[PDB]
Amino acid sequence: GEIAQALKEIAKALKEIAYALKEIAQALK
Amino acid sequence: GEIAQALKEIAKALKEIAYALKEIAQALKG
Amino acid sequence: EIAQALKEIAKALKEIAYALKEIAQALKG
Amino acid sequence: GEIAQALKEIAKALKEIAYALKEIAQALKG
Amino acid sequence: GEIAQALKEIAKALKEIAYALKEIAQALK
Repeated sequence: GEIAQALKEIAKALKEIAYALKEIAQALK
Repeated sequence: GEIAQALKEIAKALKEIAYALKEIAQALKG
Repeated sequence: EIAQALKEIAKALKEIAYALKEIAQALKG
Repeated sequence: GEIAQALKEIAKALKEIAYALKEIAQALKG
Repeated sequence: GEIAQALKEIAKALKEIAYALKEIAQALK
């Protein structure tokens, strides 16, 4: 239902956050 | 209901955090 | 308890999103 | 100026993250 | 289960954001 849908969007968001942070780490290194 | 709504707003917040962090990465790379 | 917790976490994350947008602006710049 | 702003916003962000994490810890213990 | 999992990954994400921002502050100083 609506909880499962919410959690799918949270998973998507978190994948992009992980990627963004990898690029920030690279820049700083 | 309340849990579904809370989690939808958390998803929205996290998408804006993803965007913010992509702009920070770009800024730091020049 | 979990409904309340999740509402506070949503609020917190909206403030964090705003803070990070201002940090991005400063760093651009 | 830009460096002062960056540092002020980083301090704010870190305080909100500390609070967020306290709520997550409590939720998971609940 | 799925809400607990989501919250664990959000906690991880936020710890990495905190670390990234501390390194940015240090760089700027």
